[PDB]
Amino acid sequence: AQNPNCNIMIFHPTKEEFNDFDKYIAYMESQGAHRAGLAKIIPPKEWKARETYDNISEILIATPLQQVASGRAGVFTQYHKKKKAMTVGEYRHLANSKKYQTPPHQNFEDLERKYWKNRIYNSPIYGADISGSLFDENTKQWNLGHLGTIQDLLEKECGVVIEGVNTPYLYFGMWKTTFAWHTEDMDLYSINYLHLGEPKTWYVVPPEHGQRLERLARELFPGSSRGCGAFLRHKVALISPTVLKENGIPFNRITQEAGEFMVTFPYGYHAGFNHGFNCAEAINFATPRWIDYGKMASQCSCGEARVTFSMDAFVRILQPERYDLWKRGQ
Ligand SMILES: [NH3+]NC(=O)CCCc1nn[nH]n1
Ligand SMILES: [Cl-]
Ligand code: NI
Ligand SMILES: [Zn+2]
Repeated sequence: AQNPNCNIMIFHPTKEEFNDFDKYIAYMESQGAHRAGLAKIIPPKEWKARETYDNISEILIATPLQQVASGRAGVFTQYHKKKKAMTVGEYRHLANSKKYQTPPHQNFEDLERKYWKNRIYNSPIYGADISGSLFDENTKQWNLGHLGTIQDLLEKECGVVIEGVNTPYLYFGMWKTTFAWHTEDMDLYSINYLHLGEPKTWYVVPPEHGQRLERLARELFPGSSRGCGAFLRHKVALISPTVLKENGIPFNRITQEAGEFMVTFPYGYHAGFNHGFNCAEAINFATPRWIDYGKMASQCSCGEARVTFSMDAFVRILQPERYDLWKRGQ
């Protein structure tokens, strides 16, 4: 059995290996990468996403979100407070201001320590889920806007055409910007490219151990749990590595730097934070191996988790017994 300890694996594909995306995902899985829930992919030296990032400042962040915490340093929720629009240039300036800039620090571990110690006492602002792409149209390899769609995967595996589209999203982050513990919608894969700026630290629970995290989460956020049987899909709960370790939860951590891809695997819970101003691009995707995860994915039907158009078809086809309840929640 490959990668039995579920370690995060790091890959260095050659330019030839970088041609066929699906083939490389399958290769990583042949090596046990999925057991971790997350893998890093360092592109070959010959590859670039686009020529420069000199011309990005006029992108609009129509609804920046201020992430306001409640709870305790290691066990907290965050709510997103809507802010007035601003451009990416304006946002970069804000991220670099004295109020929001990354403190002095010795290394990634010192900064991680500062994050967990102090995150709750600040409310960073971020740009999330902005439809768009920063890949040049002439980038043929690992262009997140040119992957096979999940609708086409489903049609190829199961035989039925469905409505829906699948496009990438941009994220503009700053110091302490946080992504809460979650799996993807319908336990899909995600791919994630860090275009520019400071790192993003990730935490991940092996898929085979995801229920352990769910059990702990229900214990640590009891009101939330009573509210919804799948409340982690609300994407608001944070649990620190110290707390996870105290509770015996299997996990791993890694830091992504500019120019690196991260793949999350079906049912791999993940969370993390940004070190400073950055821009990332992400999209969900599927493979044949996903289908059985999609059929078994939990769903939030309490109403809090988000209206999702492309999701409808996935629930309708893969989870017909749950469909009507899920839809009432939409
Ligand atoms: N699935 N990918 C993730 O959950 C991380 C997405 C990129 C991100 N960066 N800050 N919040 N989100
Ligand atoms: Cl700090
Ligand atoms: Ni995610
Ligand atoms: Zn819910």
